[PDB]
Amino acid sequence: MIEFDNLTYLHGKPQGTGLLKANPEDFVVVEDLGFEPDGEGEHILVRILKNGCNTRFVADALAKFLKIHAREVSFAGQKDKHAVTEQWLCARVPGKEMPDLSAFQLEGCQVLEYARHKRKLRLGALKGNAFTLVLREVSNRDDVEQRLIDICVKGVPNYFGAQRFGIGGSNLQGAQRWAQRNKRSFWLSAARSALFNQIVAERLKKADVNQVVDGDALQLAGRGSWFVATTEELAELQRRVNDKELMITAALPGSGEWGTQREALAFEQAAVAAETELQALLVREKVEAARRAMLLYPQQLSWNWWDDVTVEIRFWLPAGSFATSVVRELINTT
Repeated sequence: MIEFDNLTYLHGKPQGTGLLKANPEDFVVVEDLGFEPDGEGEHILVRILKNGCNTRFVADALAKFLKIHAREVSFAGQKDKHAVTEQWLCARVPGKEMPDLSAFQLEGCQVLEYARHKRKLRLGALKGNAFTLVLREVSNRDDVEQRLIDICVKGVPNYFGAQRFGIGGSNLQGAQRWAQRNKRSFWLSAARSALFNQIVAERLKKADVNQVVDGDALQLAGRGSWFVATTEELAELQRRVNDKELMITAALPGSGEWGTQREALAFEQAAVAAETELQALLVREKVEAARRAMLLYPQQLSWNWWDDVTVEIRFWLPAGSFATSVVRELINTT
């Protein structure tokens, strides 16, 4: 298996270093539901700024303040103390009164806004996240500037970041050992994600990383739907890919059809051909194969150098894409 650090670079490996997330204020994430609260219904959505604790800790304290059971507070995913997050929480409190959520106090947290909403927030349901990060001790400004320019144009690889593989690589290691419930889920997720990263690393070795081939699975920008390239539509499909209307995808292997056909499917199979044990694990466990865009086009990418060795970068990414995957193409952090 290709190691994370050896994953192919779109812009080539950076010619300089810096510091990411040196303090929580250098890494600010604003969650994006994709909608405004209904303004009615049995749930209270509450946007809380948090700095210095995890998502479960705040949700426990919100439960207690509302005098409801802990299970009645839900969110998108659990986020540690190492970044600043404006995170959405969701409390079931029947009726049509509004509790004074502005009087809820907890160290390092701020209640920002709240409103009723009809449906529960569930794990993984965000549209995306808007990031504000400060990269410090940047060794090569000229290199980072050019890379930012080139990212506007070409994007970055849409890799799963190191976080997906658990601390120390443990989730992938666990997958590899098992291929010979919370843990089960993390292991399967690591396995399929590692395979996706590998197929992208291989595809990036082609002369033209955005060349559409016959059988490719092309996804519409900004949603899940995808369809299969054919030879007679290729010049037209190529144009749409070049114009960032369509996204060439790579497999998340699993049971059923991976979704590519003909030459593209042969390529995806060959790219992970030695990984028969992880493939069989996923099939056995009925983890349906899926598609994921190969590239990532950070939205509203903006930046500002405060001096020759400090830059503040902003962008928005869809749910399931990583800020570290953008930063991997700017600076070396190992």
